[PDB]
Amino acid sequence: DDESSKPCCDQCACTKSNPPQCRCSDMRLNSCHSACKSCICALSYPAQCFCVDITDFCYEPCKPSEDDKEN
Repeated sequence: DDESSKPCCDQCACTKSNPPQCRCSDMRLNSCHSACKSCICALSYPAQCFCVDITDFCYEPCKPSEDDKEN
């Protein structure tokens, strides 16, 4: 029922490694969620944040619900 916490992604990227490394949702103009143990955040306005946590599959794009939304 809590599909709002489901981890997602936006800007995905992988580093040359073996296995390859992969961090995503690099920057955030607000804050993170419950999928970044090592998240950095600057309590300011406009707020600033980052997620250095890494995975091996790069989560899937965000913006649940239908498909696109803005464009």
